[PDB]
Parts: sequence; C-alpha cells; structure tokens
Amino acid sequence: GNMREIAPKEFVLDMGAGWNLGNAMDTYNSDETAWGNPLTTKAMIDEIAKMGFKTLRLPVTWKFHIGEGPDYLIEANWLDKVEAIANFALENEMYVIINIHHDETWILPTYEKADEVKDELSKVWTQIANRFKTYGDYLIFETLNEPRHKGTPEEWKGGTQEGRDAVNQYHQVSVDAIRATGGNNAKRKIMVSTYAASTASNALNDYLVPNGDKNVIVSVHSYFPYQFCLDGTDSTWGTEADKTALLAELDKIRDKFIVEDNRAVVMGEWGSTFSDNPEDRLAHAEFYARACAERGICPIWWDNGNVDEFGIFNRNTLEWNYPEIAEAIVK
Repeated sequence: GNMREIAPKEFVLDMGAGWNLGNAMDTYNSDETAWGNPLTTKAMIDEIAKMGFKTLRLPVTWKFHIGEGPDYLIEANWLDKVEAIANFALENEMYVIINIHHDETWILPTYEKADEVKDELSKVWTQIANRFKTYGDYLIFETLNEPRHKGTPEEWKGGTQEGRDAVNQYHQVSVDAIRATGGNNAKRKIMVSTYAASTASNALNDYLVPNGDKNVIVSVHSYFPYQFCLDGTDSTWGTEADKTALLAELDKIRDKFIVEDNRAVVMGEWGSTFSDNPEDRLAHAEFYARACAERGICPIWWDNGNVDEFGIFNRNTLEWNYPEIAEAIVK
C-alpha cells in the first residue's frame, strides 16, 4: 500500500520492460474467452515475471459490465476479476497498468456526444479508482487506451481538432475523478494518451496534461514501421534506413515529451505481427526495445495470445512460442 515520493521519469525507468495481457479482459464480448484466450491464471503471469518483464499491462474493456445511467454501476464480479489478475502481477513484484480499453462506443470524441461521455466517464473512473484506492504505487491507472473517432478518415492520423479537444476533455474528467477519490489515488501515477495514442505531430502538439498534474505519464503506441508491424505488406526489417526511420520516430517522441514537456513516456503498445519472418521480427524487437531503453521510455509489447499474430507466450501450455523475442525485450 506504500506511495513513494518518486518522479515520473525514475518511475518509468523502474517499470523496466512490459508485456500486455491482450485479448483477455479487453475482449470486446460479454465472455472474455471469446477471442480465444483462456481465463487468466497466476501460473500464466508467473511465467511473464520469470522471463524478466517488470510491468504487466492489463487492458480491460468495461462496456459489457456497466449498467444504466446515471450511476453506470460496474458489476462487482467484473471488478473482482480485474483485481485478481492485478494481484497475480503485484505478487510477482511487477507493476500493473489497468485501463479503459475497447470502450470507444460510449466514448466518442465529438462535441455532440461529449457531455454524456464526460458524465459516464466520471462515474466509471470513480468506481475503478475506489476499488483500487488502497493499492500502492506499483498499480498505475491508464485513463483511456486509443480514444478516437472510429471509421473517420483522420482516425489513425491524429484526429480532427474537435476529436483532439474532446479527447483532452475526457482525460480531464478521468484524471479529476481519480484524484477526487483521495487517499493513494491523489498520488498514483496516471498514464494519459494522445488522441488514438498516436505519435502523429498534430496529436503530439495538441496534447494536454490535466491540471499540469505532476504524476501524469504520457502514453503513446507506435507499431513502427506499420508496414512491417501491422499490415504484413513488408516482411523484412533491418536496413540502415529502417534503423534510422525508427530512431527518428522515437526521437520525435523524446524531443516533444521528455525534452520539451519534461514528461516520462510509456510505449504501452508496440510489436510486430508474425509474417513468416522470425529473424527480422527478432532484429526489430531487439532494436526497438534497446532504442526505447536508451531514451528512458518503457516498452510494452502487445501480446494477443495468438501465435500467428502477436502472441509470443503460449497461455495454454505455459511455454514461450518466441522466447528470443521476449528475451530481446527484457535484456
């Protein structure tokens, strides 16, 4: 239950390297096994910690467990599940990040919907924060995952001005709600994303930290370069031009947040999908993770459980599918 007096940049160094429990509690279904992953167990999390990951990111989708307004009650048994997994990590001496994940349908960043969204968000964050209020500073809240207007031309390009404005307002509501619960929540580290967790320059330039809160960490995601990492249209990686382009991405993030803004950064998702390309995936993981570590940015690999996609740990057998990726990230 202890809260250190600790600056965000040292806290982020202490977070080490992380791993996402993807397609689990974040599954967009009332049944969190619907996306193909078993119910999470401590035995699973134990292997994540034994491999040397220091941070578990525990993405959670809340939509199917939130009741009607104006109270928007979160089901107690859902909180129980979240808490249990969090404790699996904390018992392993890990940091744990809990977020709001695939909840965009009630978090649409438009002026039209803002007023209702801000009402619901305040109620939901109050509830999550009160459940977890007595936990110490190894538990971190991440207010929103990739808040954006899905299906729009600027969705993955940093949004429109209206969308970035609304996203900033939703972070404002969420931080305020967390801090108003008091206790350890007045001091807890909060990860606050850009629009979409984008690294687009407009998203970088328009980002606002609510109240200038000194315990806010910046959250961005960068599956760089996307042609290799996401689309599978390029399956090779490792030229000097590839290296230079990735370092330029990372230097953009460093220059804006770390140097100009005096903020620490968690790269709360990155990684590459499997494209019949193990050697280049490994080279890219090694280089990316090293580049983040040299900059003081905490890298958190996205693992969705699916070996044909982002899964590097086998949750059903407790073995690593791709142990060398894992090792390249944590060394």
